[PDB]
Amino acid sequence: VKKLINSQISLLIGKGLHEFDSLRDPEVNDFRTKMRQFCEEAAAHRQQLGWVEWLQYSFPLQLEPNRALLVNVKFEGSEESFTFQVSTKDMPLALMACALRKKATVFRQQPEEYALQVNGRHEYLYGNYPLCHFQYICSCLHSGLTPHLTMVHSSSILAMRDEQSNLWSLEQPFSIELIEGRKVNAMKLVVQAGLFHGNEMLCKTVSSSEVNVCSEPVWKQRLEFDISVCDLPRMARLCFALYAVVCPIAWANLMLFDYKDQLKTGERCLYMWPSVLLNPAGTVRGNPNTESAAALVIYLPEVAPVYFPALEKILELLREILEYEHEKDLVWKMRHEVQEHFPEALARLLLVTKWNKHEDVAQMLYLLCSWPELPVLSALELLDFSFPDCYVGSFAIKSLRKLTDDELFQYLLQLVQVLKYESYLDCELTKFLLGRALANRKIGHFLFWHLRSEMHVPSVALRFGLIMEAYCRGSTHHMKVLMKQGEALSKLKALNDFVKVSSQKTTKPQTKEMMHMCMRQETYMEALSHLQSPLDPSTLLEEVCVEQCTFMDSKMKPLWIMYSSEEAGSAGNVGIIFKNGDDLRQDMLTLQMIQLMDVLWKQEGLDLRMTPYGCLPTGDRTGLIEVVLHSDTIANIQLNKSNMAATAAFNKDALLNWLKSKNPGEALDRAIEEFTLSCAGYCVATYVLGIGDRHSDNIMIRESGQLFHIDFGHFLGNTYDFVHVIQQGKTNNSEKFERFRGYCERAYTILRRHGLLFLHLFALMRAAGLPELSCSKDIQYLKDSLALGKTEEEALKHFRVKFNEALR
Ligand SMILES: N#Cc1c(N)nc(N)nc1N[C@H](c1nc2c(F)ccc(Cl)c2c(=O)n1-c1cccnc1)C1CC1
Repeated sequence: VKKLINSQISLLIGKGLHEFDSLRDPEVNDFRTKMRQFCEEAAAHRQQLGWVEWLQYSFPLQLEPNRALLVNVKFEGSEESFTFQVSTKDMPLALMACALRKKATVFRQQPEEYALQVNGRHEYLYGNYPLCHFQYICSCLHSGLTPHLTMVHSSSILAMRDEQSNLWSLEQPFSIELIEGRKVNAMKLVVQAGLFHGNEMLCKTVSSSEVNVCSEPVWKQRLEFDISVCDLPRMARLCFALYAVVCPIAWANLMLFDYKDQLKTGERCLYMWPSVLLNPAGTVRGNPNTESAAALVIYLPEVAPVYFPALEKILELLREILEYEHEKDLVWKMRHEVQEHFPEALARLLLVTKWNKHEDVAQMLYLLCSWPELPVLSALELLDFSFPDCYVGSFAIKSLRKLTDDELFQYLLQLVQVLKYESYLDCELTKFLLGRALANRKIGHFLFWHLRSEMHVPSVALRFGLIMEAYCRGSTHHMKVLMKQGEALSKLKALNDFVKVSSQKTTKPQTKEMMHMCMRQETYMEALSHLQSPLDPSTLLEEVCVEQCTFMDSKMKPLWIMYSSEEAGSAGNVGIIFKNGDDLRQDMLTLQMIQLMDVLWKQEGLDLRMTPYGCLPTGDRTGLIEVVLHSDTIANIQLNKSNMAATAAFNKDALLNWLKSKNPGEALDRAIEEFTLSCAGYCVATYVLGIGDRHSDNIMIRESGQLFHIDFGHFLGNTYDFVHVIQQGKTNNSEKFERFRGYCERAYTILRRHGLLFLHLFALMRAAGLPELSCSKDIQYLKDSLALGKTEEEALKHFRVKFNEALR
């Protein structure tokens, strides 16, 4: 009956749905019911979409941020093809018109009823864009390859759609009773408790009295906080810290209001988390491992049945140079003038608001409702934990509904990490991400994997697991599509684990050939084959080419899997790298910013030929990396293999000879250009992000000439082989070196004008717990490298010195 789906979901998300049931939590069950109908209604909307509107859902256009061109078009039934000549100028419609003209004038006698599919890929060319704005065409024009498209009728598209369906009174001081506990340590135990409105204290913390090490201690000590109960904001969370003293032990937080605005009472057991001193950013749900978690019971006094006031009761109630408390007063001040004439300074007004005073809040929340929507940029800042308030969040999400699916896609990683700053399961952000994920399958694809990859993490396991379940209710088909991806990753791990065992007992060629025998098994063939790339859902992974597969002799023995597509031709020759043992989250992040840099640069006419390859964690220290084909490490090139076309008299020539071998005579001129531009781009990206530990074996170069970085283990601060290529070999070519210096400088200014975009995004990534990005000013390096507390003309003066430092 309907049980297969629930089992499929359980397997997919990696946790039984019976486990959600076993909680007997009304919040959990109200989420699973509210979001289910939400996701089900979204699925109903989908099946009504026009066949073009449905293409947008399943196959979102992948675009770029006079010139003739060779196309190859074939139809569905017959494998017969036609080769036209169109311009990069032309729309897809004019091409489809040509497709019909040649078809009719050979079969013997309407473009609007068709869509061009990219052969052997989950991509479609449509809309009123010139062909060169499509990234498949732009790719073909960069490799000299010929686009191979396919005329698909609207009738068979509709067949796909159908195939893929289914009280201000309480003035007393706030108090709690610290009863007993159960711990482990050598001394004296003590309980520090603090009230927080996010990253700020509502009042000063209070500690318990010292109670000794052995036990199972007890206090029964009533803790009174310097704040009244009618002044606790809606997002008041009480944060307990426990440590030994003559040594940290455990911490735990919780909201002083339940998920229905009711004031918390009376007794609650707090299963604490290990520590490292208070941690308000931490989760407000207990350590799931009750079997071994240090516990802390407390008592919240009754005070009557008190809810938090509804919104309709909150109804009640020079500067400029600032853009100190006397200053803070001079930005609390004319509250109304900010809204009236400085709407985009809301964030600075929201943190001068006295959140420990219900009136200063109600007056702030009054302005917020009449507040005009802000740009996407300002909204990304309001999402941070330093704006924890209930209504500030909704205002931020309200100002992100104008996000384009390509904008949302660029930021989706950060929006997902913010989910950890939440206090309740049902939020505006979750409802927003699910809504967008269900309207764009590409968003939904990466929403799923970003959540699935962290299901091994106890603190987010419940939330992320529930979000995915909800999403699955909204797409029965993608779940099955994602199941196939999971099943492939499952065998990739088993294969990798075997390769780890085998290479310890024997050598590479024996393990490689026995690796191949493992892959040749039916269960492995019918699992690694015919799936959408988790790295890129539009990229299809059809036939696994076992003979071409292998592994690296690193310590983690990462796998090298190649594919081929009996349709896509050369576009179907693609590979993926399976890695198990390392954390690939920071690598994905760096590649997300380099991609952004590439977009920002491209959105001003600067194409530095960057290679932002795919990187996706899929599980615990498990992820995938897109193979950049036709490339090689500088190490292997400068190694200077004997009697090979890079045979050089000097080490300085090993690279330029390698290019000359791959780029004959006149084709070289463009290879030097690809190199110079890609070099400049990654020099800047390296500098801005502070990517360290660079050397000949983590820098790679494409046969096109494009150089690109790999292996991003450390960032944010934690040679005349390029100059020789850039200068064409000539010892003195200032004109060709100054143009490189030119590329770098302009590439740096463009990022500075968008420095706040990178800033806010990294501030949201603090929620990831990346070792290299966790301190509340690890982001300092980024502000320095970008010189953001400063203007352009002289930032390109400071940028100069370091360029001259790196030059010598
Ligand atoms: N990251 C990355 C990345 C990437 N996206 N695309 C390519 N093409 N290579 C990349 N990394 C290279 C690389 N990585 C591998 C891997 F990870 C797993 C399995 C294998 Cl069997 C290899 C492999 O053979 N190489 C390699 C070495 C020497 C020459 N050419 C390739 C650099 C590390 C040696």
